[PDB]
Amino acid sequence: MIQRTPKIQVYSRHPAENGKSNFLNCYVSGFHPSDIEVDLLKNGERIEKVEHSDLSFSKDGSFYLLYYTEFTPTEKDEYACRVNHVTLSQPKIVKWDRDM
Repeated sequence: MIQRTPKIQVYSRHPAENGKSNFLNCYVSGFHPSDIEVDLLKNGERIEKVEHSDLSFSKDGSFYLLYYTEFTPTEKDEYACRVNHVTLSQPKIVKWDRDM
């Protein structure tokens, strides 16, 4: 058996073909086993509508998840990515740096 805790990166992107749209991204990478729970949060609350959830694996069996959806941030609102995995004794909350 092997277990590997995920790396978590939270950031925003605009698609080059539709610059006016902004996306909140949580990239959860290099994890094993594949069982996982991933949520985007707005002001501490789970975002129910996340339109894109792209999973893949590498040659050694590690998993990669890109979880993202369109959003319109404002200064007042805080966003985060919350991950639960067997390697974590408590849920991991990674806050979105509004400059990222």
